[PDB]
Amino acid sequence: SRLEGWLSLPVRNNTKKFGWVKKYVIVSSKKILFYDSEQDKEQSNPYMVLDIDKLFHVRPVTQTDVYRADAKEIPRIFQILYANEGISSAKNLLLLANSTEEQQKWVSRLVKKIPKK
Repeated sequence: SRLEGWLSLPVRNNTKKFGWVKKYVIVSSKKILFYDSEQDKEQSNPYMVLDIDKLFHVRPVTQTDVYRADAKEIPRIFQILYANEGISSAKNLLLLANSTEEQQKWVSRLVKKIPKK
């Protein structure tokens, strides 16, 4: 197996605000997969997929990343930058970890898998 589990992503529960939602994220060898449930995974229905090699840099977030969030959640949330169109446009992905340790593993593992570390 490899880096996999449930990470929280900013979801619009109201309309403009963005809370969290545990989605099944699984970083495959030199690849990143995103799912919403096991039923979708077994059916080969990847909600999202990113290229590890495309990643520019993976590092933890800070209080500046979110305001409504919690100072305790900040250290449990990491950000992953990846090229979407070119370079400067490269977007990022915010993922919250139920435990700080998870953020250290997810980031360290997913980043370690990156070729341009």
